[PDB]
Amino acid sequence: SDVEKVFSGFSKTRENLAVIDELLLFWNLAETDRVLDELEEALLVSDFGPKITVRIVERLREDIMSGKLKSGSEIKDALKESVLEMLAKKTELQLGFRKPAVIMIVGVNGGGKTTSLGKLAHRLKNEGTKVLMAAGDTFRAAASDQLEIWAERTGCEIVVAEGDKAKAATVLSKAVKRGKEEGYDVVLCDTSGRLHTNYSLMEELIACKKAVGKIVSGAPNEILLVLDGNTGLNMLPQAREFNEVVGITGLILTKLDGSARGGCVVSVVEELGIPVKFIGVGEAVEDLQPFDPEAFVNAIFS
Ligand SMILES: [Mg+2]
Repeated sequence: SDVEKVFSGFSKTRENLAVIDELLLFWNLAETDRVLDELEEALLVSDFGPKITVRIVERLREDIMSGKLKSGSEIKDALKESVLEMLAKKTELQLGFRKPAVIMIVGVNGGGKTTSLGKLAHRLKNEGTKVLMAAGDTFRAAASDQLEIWAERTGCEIVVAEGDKAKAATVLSKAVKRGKEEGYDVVLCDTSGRLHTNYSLMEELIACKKAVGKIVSGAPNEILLVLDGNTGLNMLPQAREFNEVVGITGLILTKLDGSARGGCVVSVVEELGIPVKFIGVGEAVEDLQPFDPEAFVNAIFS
């Protein structure tokens, strides 16, 4: 079920990568170079970036020439293993034991940042976690309102901004101070949503993590970057930017339901070394799924 969510999320990627099975029917030692040329094309087509594609393909070539892989089916399994190792190389939320844990959620418009926060709150509440929401998306009035609805839905308290021109850092500080005083397990912090990254946005995010750190030592525990999965490889420059400016601990890739760009998941993880912790594969609250690298590899290749 949970597992079969992901099978649908990447159904189109799986259909497209299936051409690899057909190609491998015609593999033999002599045909290795031509077969690998075609495998390379298929990976690129599904948004495996140039860097990982060459890495995967050349490792297969080596292992074929060395005699480690002696059949099409062995080659296909080595392909799956090579991808799994690029992925899994922790995807769970690392909240520790000190209370409160602090989670910031960041990302640009269209990525489902505020919505994912709501769905995460719903998930945490399910496991019996005491959650305070903090509406630090001060740029988007509609986000703050949406979050209040989410707070009502999930049964969380929410700290909201006073006014249309509140400082996010101020709202977050107030939230974490309160979470600490009132014995909350987790403070879930939203942050400002913009059309695209810019100097103001990053300055703002830096100010935010600095303020929460002032109140609780080590905060935030997690800074999760939410990305529209449909942007494929075009997400990498942006994730790279968030990471070197702010310091991201986990990715959430959304809107993935039905995608043909499954390769980008592997590409973004291996390039930046940040784990994908959740994937959004639907509009339902329970369509925010923790990421399972093995099931993903099976979903796109099998
Ligand atoms: Mg700094």
